[PDB]
Parts: sequence; structure tokens; C-alpha cells
Amino acid sequence: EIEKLNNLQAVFTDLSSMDLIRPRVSLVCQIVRVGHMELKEGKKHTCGLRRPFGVAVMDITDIIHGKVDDEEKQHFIPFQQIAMETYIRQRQLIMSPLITSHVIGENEPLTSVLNKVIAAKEVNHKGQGLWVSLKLLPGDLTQVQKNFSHLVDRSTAIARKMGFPEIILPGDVRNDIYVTLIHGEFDKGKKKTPKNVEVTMSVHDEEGKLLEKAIHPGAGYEGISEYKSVVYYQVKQPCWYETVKVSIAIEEVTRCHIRFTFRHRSSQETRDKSERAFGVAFVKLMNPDGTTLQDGRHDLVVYKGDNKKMEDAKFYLTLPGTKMEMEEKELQASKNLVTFTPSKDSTKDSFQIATLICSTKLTQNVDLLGLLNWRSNSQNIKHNLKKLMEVDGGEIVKFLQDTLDALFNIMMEMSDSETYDFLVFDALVFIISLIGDIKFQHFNPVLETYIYKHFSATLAYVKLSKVLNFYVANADDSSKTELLFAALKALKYLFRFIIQSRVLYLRFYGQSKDGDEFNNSIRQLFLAFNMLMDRPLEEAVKIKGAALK
Repeated sequence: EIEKLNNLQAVFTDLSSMDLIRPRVSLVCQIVRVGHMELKEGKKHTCGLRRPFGVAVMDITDIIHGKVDDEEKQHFIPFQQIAMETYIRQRQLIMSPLITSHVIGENEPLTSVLNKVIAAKEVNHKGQGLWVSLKLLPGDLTQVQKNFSHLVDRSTAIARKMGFPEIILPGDVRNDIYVTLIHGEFDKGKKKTPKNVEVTMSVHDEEGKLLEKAIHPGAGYEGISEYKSVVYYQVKQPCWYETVKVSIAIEEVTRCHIRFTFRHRSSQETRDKSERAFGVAFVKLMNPDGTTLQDGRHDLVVYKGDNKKMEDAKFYLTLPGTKMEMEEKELQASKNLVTFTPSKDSTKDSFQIATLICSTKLTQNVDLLGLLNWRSNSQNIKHNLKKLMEVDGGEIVKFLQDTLDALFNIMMEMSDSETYDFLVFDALVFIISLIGDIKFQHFNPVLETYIYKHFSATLAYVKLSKVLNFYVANADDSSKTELLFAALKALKYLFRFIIQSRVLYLRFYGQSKDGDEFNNSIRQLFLAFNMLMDRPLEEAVKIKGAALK
């Protein structure tokens, strides 16, 4: 790109405070040649295929530390090419030739070369490299682009951090589906040479229509309909580890899946284009339980067989896509011998991917969804309430509004069962405790917003007062001790919600017929506190401290 050389400016935002204190931070440039499989002259070869070339790494940890900052500095990052050492040293070997090997100078993954460049501080770059000016600019994208508009303009390329920040601003709408093709074991088949497998991912809807520009190779580049993995020269297990960007509409990912096409890339363009994808794997970005694809590693299944079927959305989508899907279909097929015959097409070929989804609306939890599905999951409400605490505050905070609303619905509908009331009490306590954290304190304004505007309960305040009065009545209980202490920690917002419910009652029924009763509840909380406190301090000194606090 002739218009990018003078504007090849790379900015890496989201670098939180812990990002800086990382002991070892390295800016790694992947040098991959796009073009011919073989650097040979005389015959046509497949063009546009990606091959590993080398890795350039510079330890920029102290550069990100802010120790050194100067625009005019042009840090020459040494480039380390892969060891294609097969020409010089072979010229001197006489009087004892006993060697039977092959040429492996390009087949190594760039992961191994990168590991070597990390291990070897000095790179024998031999004058091959790249000059970059490295600086850290305080603040976010806006602050960097306004306090350093000269360095960083709106045309400057933008790159985000592989994860989440230490401060989650309310409304950080993102859909970062980072896909990393870790590795894949592909059988050589009838071919003596191992297939030059190239993972050409294809994002299709549930109807199979390929989503255009869904896959993004990386920062500073537009999306593409399909992204091709680095074609490895005759490798049985090509290890890619290629992290790519996927930005689907967060509403559309509910009906979108990435289909992974693996084609044998022969050394000849005619054979390359006459060879179809011998196997295709695929992953649905939504779990069967209504949640999106989980954050972690998913092992895809390379399917073999009729080319139409292995590309038929109405068929291969119905086919399990992962080894987890393999085993779940197999096990759920064991309890019912009703039309469950394993297909012999399930070859040993497998594919591995890493899906770091950095999103705001995407949901990854069974317990959270089921508890949000309380009106149809009444049987697991007792379990979903128990297991919502293990659901991370990050999962909760995305739809804390809906979680609160559903809890209040559970309370108003079935408050008769006090055990579920206790479960919702404790879930709410954990909720406020986690929101009060530094990570989630920024949604405390959102929490108050929900309290003051979106709150929709009219009698739960009674029940919560009852439950907390029971806690303070049973203060000496060791199991309760932590529960009541946590209730102490979040008393403020607890009674914010309680007062909201009470006032909603007030304005919905005109006058408080039980205002006397409610005030008596307040007074009895006072005096139950008094029994709590007049007990010997040795049992609950920290509890009395939190009470005073």
C-alpha cells in the first residue's frame, strides 16, 4: 500500500496498569510471505499462499515502562529468518558419508522460530529487519489521539489488547471474537507427502450463507469473507497459532457459525485448484444452551465425505462440530437406542482453535441463563441460585439489570418458599459485593440507575427485612457469621433497593396501610442489632465493627 508507508503508525490501546508491570512484554512481528509454495523458476506454482518466513522480536517491556521515550529514535528490531541452512555447510563432507535425512528449512511453525528469538537475545538479522519508533502515551484512545494528535491521528491504525481493561466503562460495546488456529492434525491420506493444509475459515449463518468481511486478519485491516491460514510445506501437523479478528453483530452471532475449510495446497496450481477441501471443521459461536461460544479452546472435527454434505448447512451444522460435541452426541445416544448409528466418516483429523471473545452483550453461562430462564427453569432455580455465585462477576455485570429483575420476579411470585428467598438474598449480597469492587464500581452508577428507574418490585422489601432480621437474630451462627457480615458490608445498597420497593409499594397503593408495620420492622431490626451487640464481643467483634461501620 503506497498510501500506508508514511502512515504506518501502530497504536496499542487498552494497555492497563497491570499491562505495564508485566515483567516481559515483546512486540512480535510475524513475517509471512504470500505467493508461491516453492521459490522455483520454470513451472507455474500456486500464488497467494502464505508461508512462514521469520520472526522479528524486540523486548519492549521497558519501552512500555516509559523509561525511554523519544520520537526520533528508530529502534531497529532485528529480523530472524527461519533456518533454511541447506546450502553452505553441505559443500565440505568427504571420507565418511552416512546420512539419510530431508530438507526441513521452511516446515517449522513460526511459533518455534518466535520461541527461539525470545530465547536468543541476539538475532543474526544480517541487516534484515525493520525500523519503528516506540512510545507509550498515557490515557485511552481519545486521550492519546487528542494529547498526541500529531503522533496519533484518526487515520492512525488502532490495535486493542488481547483481553479486558482494569476499568470496565459502562457501555463498552465490543464484539472481539479473537480466533487463534492453534494446530490441526491432518492425515496424509493416500498422498505420500503430508497435505499442505490451509485453514480457510468461512463464517456462515445457520443457513450456510458465507458472511462477507466477517473475518479480519488483524488490526488496521478490513474484514474478509474467508481468511486463509499460513500454508505449511508438507507438514502432517501444521501449527498455525494465527490470531485473527472476528467482528460479527452481537445480535447476529446468535445465528452465525465459522466453517473451517482445510484444503490440500499442492505445489502445482493446477493440482491446487483441482483438489477440493478434503476435510472441513466448523464451530457454532453459540452454545446449544443459548449462550455464545465459550472463552477458551475448542477442538474442531475435520469431516470427510460427500462434498455437498460436508458443505450442507442443514446437514453438517446438525452434525456435531467438536470432540466435545462428538462425545455429547455419543453419550446422549447411549441412553436411547433410537436412530443413533456412528458414522465412519469421523476421521482422526482434528482442529484446534482459541476463541478469546472480548464482548459486552455476549453471554457464557448455563446457570446464569437458566436463572434468567426462571419462568421455565423453576426446577433449577434452587440450583441456579446456588450456582450463580460461581458465575463470575464479569458474566453477571453484563446483564445485572435483567438478573436483578428476574430475582425480584422470583421473590414476588414464589416468596412462600423461604429457602429460595434466602438464595436470592445471598445472590444479591454477592452481587452488591462484587459491584462494589474496583473492577465493577463503575457500574455502581448503573446499579443506582437500575434502582431509581428500572426497579419493579412492591413487597420484596418486607421479605428482605424478614430475612436480614433472621440473620441478625441468628448472629452467633458460624455459618451465618460470614453471611451476616457480608450483609453488613452491603447494607447501603441493600436498603436502597429495599426503600425503592417500599416507596413503589407506597405510590402504587396510595397510603401505607402497614407503614406502622414497616416502621416496627425497622425498630425490631434496631433491637435485634442490640441483642447482636450486647453479646460477648469475642464471638463477633468483627461483626460489631462492620455494624458500626
